Amino acid sequence: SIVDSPYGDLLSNSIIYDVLQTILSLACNNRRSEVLRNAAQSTMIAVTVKIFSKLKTIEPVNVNQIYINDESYTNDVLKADTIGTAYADDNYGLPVVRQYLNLLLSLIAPENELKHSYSTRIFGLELIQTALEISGDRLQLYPRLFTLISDPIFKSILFIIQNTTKLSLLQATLQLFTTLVVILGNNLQLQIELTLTRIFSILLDKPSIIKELLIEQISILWTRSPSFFTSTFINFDCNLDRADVSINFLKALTKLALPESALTTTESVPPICLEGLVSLVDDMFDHMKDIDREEFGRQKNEMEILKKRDRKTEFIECTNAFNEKPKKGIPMLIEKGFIASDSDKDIAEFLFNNNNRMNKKTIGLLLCHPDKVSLLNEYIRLFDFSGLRVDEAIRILLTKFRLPGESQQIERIIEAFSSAYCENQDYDPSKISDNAEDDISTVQPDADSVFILSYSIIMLNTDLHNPQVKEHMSFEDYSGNLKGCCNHKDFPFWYLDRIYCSIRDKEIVMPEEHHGNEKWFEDAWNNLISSTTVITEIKKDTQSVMDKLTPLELLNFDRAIFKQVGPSIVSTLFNIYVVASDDHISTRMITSLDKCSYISAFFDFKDLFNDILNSIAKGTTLINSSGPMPLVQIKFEDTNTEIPVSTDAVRFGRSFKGQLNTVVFFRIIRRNKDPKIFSKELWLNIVNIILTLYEDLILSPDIFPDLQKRLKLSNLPKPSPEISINKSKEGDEEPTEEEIKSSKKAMECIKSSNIAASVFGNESNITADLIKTLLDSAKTEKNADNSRYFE
Amino acid sequence: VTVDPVTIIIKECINLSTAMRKYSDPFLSGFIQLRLMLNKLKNLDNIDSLTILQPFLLIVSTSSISGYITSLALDSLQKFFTLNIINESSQNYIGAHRATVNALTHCRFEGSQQLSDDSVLLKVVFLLRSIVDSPYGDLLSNSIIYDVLQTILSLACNNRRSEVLRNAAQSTMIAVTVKIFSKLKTIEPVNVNQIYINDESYTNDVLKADTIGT
Repeated sequence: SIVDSPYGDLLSNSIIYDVLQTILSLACNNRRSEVLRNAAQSTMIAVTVKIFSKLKTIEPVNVNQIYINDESYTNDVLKADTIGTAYADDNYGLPVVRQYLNLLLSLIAPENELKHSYSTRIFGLELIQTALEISGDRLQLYPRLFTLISDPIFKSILFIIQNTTKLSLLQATLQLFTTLVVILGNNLQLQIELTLTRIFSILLDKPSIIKELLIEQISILWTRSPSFFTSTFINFDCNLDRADVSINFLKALTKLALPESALTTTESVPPICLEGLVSLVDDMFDHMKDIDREEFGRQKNEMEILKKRDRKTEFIECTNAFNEKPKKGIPMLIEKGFIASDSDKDIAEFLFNNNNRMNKKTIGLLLCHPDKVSLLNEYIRLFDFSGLRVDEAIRILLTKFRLPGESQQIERIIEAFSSAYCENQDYDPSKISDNAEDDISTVQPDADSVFILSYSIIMLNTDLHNPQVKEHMSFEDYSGNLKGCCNHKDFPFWYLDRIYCSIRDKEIVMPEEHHGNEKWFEDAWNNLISSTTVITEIKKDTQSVMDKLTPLELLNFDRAIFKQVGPSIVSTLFNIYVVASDDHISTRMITSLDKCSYISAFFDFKDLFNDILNSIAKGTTLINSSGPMPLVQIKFEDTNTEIPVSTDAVRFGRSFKGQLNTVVFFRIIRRNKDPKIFSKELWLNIVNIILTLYEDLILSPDIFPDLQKRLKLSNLPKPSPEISINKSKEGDEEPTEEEIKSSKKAMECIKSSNIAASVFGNESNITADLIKTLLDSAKTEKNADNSRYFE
Repeated sequence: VTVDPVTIIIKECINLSTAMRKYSDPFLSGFIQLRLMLNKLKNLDNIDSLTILQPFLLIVSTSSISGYITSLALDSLQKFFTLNIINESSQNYIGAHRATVNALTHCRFEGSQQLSDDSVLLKVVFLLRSIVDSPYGDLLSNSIIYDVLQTILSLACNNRRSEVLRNAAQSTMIAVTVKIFSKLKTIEPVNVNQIYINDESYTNDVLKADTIGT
C-alpha cells in the first residue's frame, strides 16, 4: 500500500531496496506458507511494475557520451529472510533500478544454480519479463540496465536453454527470450544469432518434450515479429562475419515439416513448422500487394548488400586463409573485392571493422611485426579515446586484441598505445592536483608515464584475478610501486583509487580466452562480450533496418531468400498435401501453393513456376500417361439433362483433392498475365487435360461460338457415347444411384471451374505455343477405342 | 503501453493451451481460435475486448476444471489487468471489465488439497481488490459491485477457511468500503427540499454462504 502511493514514490533508494530484499525473501523462502508466498509474489510484481513505471519518466543522462563497462555483477546478494520470529537519501532513480536488476540477475545467475530453488529462478525470470514488457525501448536508452540485460541475463538464458531438464524453468526462459527478441531485438543481434544457432543445433538432434516446447515458443516468435525471416536475412545473412540465421532457420523448418521428421519427435511439431512455412509464403505475398511487376523488371541495379552476400563463401575461404597465415591471407584478400587497396589505412580499417570472424590471437601475432608495427600505429590511430582515465583506454585497446606472450611484442603494443593516447588527447597546462575528481581537465600524464601506468595496470590485473597466486596486491603496495611516475611526480590519490577499484571489481575482458574443453560456454560468451557491452555507443536510430528500405529493395531481399529456399518449401508443401487427409489442411495447403505460384510468376522463376504447376497437374490424377468401363450417358424421362457416367467421371467425383487441385489450377491459369512463363511439359499437360475433359464429362464443343455463327455452321458434332441409355424411371444395370450423384457432383465442380474462360480467353494464353501444341496433339488413327470421338 | 499487447495476449493463450494439453475441449478450441485471430492482426483496435477476455472468463467460471488450470487463468487475467491491456481506448471496455468482475464473483473449481484452494482464492481476492480500487472498478455497475461485496464478505466471515485468507478478505473489504464511501463523497446530493419517510424495509439483505471454491 505504501509503495503504490505518492508517499511511496517519495521514499529513498536504500529504503526501497530494503523493501525489495524483504519482500523477495518472504516470496522465495520455503517452509513459510503458500498463501503468504503467493501474496508476497503478487506484491513484488506490483512493486516491480511501479519501479519501472517510475523509470519510464526519468530523462537519460549523458546521451552523447560513450560508456565503458566497469561495474561488477556480483555486488547484490539476496540476504536470508529474518523478518519476524546519485546515492541514498534521494528520491528513487537509476541506482535503485540498477540494484534491483542486479539482484534479479543474482537470482537467475548460472553460477548460483545450487544455492537457489527452481521456483525462485522462475519467479526471477517472470519479474525480468514484466520489467521488459513495461519498459522496452526506454529501458534500452539507459546504458547500465541495457548492459545487465545484454551480457549476463542473456548469458543465463542461453545457459538455461542449453543445460536444463525441468522444462518449467525452460518455459520461463524461452518466454523471456521471445520477449527480448520481440521488444529489443534490433540491439541484441549477436546474442540472438548465438541463441538461435544453439536452438537449431539442439532441435535437429534429450526428450521430445523439450523440442516441442522449443519449437512452440520459437513459433510464437516469428508470427508476431514484424515481417520475420526477412529482417533476419537482412541483418545476418547479408551482413557478413556472421551465420545465415534466416536461411538455416528455414532449412531446419523444412526438414522438420515432413512426417518422417514427425517420427522421433513430438507429433505437434510438424503443424508448427507448416505454419511457419505458410507464414513465410504469406509474408512474401503480402509484400506484393501493389508492386506493378513491370516496374520491378525495369530495375537494373542490384543491391550491393546482396552482391556481397553472394560473395560470402569466398569471404569465408579468405578468412580461413588469413587465420592459417597472414602473409598468404593478405594477398588473397587484396586480390578480391574485400580489401580496398594495399594502403595501410584500408588494412587497418578492415582489421578494425570485422573483429568477429578473424582470429584475434592471430591478429595479435601478425601485428607485432615491424611493417605491421607501422600498420599498428595507423590502427591505433584509428581508435577513439577522448580521455577514459587510462584504464578504460586499456579496456578499449584489449577489447579487440590478444596480447602476445613474449614481452617484446607487449612493449611494442604498449608504446604504440602510449603514442596514440597522447595523439588522441590534447593535454593542457592546468594539471590540477588533488581536490579535482575529473579526468579531462586534470590527469594528463606523458608517453612514458602512461606506458608505466599501463604496464602496472596489466600487472595488477594478472596478479589480482588469478586464484593460483597466494595473497594479493594492496592499494599501498601498488601506489608505492608506481612512485616515480608522470612528470617525475606521483599520480593523484583519487586517480589511483579509481583505477584500483575499477580493475578490482571487474576483470579485463580479452578475446581468445582458452583453447580446449570444460569451459566452452564461458569461452563462447567471452568472445561475445569482447565485441559489445564493453562499449555501448547509442546511435539513437529510429528503428531496425527494415523500415529504412524502399519497397523495391524489400521485394529484392524477398526474391533472394526465395531463390535460396524455394524448391525445398514447394517440395515439402506438395509432400504434406499428398499426405494430408483433412479438408481444412488441404484447402490451406492448396491456397499456399497458389500463393507460391503467384510469387514465382512475379519474379520470373520459370523453373520453380513450371515445377509447381506440373506438380499440381500430376497430382490431379487426370492426365496420367501410364478394367475398361464404357461411359454411360444418362437422359431422364423428364427435365432433360446430360450425365455421362465414365471412368474419369467417377474418379473425379470421388476425389476431394482432385477437384480442389483442378479448381486451383484453372484459377492460377486465369490469373496469369504472361505467356512466356509456362513450359513445354506445362502446355502439354493443359492441352491434354482439356482434351480428356472434352472426351467426356462437361466440355461442350461450343467454345468460341462467334466464329461458328460468322460462317453459319451448325453446332459441332457431340462426341458419341460408348453405352448410352435413356431412363424412364425419372435392366442391364450398369449405373448406380450413388455413382449417378457422384457424376453429377463432378459435373457441378467442372462447370464451376469455368474452363473455357480459364484456358482460352485470357488475352495472353493465346500464343504460338498453345496452338502449336494443340495441333501436335491431334489424332490421325481410326482405332475403335478412339473412333468414338475421332472425327 | 507501446509494447504490442497482442503479443502478451498470444503468449498467455499459448501458455494456457499448453497447460490444458499437458493436463489432458471447447475451451481449448476457443483458445486456439483466439490465437489464430490475434496472430493475423497488428494492433488491438476494431476488435472488442470482450472477445479477448471471453475464453479466460469462461474457463474461470466453469466448475468442472482442475484448480491448476483456473489458477493459471487467473494469473493470466491479473497480468492482463496490471499491464492495462484493456484500456479506455478499447471497444466495450465497460462490458469487458464488468464481465471479468462477474466471472470472478461466481468463480468455481475443483481439485487438490486445501492449500491449492487457499492459493487460488487468494488470487481471486487480490484481483477483485486490484480492479475495484482502480478507475475501471469505479466504472462498474450497482449489482456487480454488490455481488463483489457479498462474495468477499462471505469469504471473510466463513470460519471453515484458513486464517491468512480471512485476513486478506478483511483487508480487501476495508479497502472496498473506503472506496465506496469515498465515491459517495462526490455524488451530488438527492433532493434537499422534499421530506423523506422511512417506509423502506430495514431487513431484506441476508449474507449468503460462501460459494466460490469446491
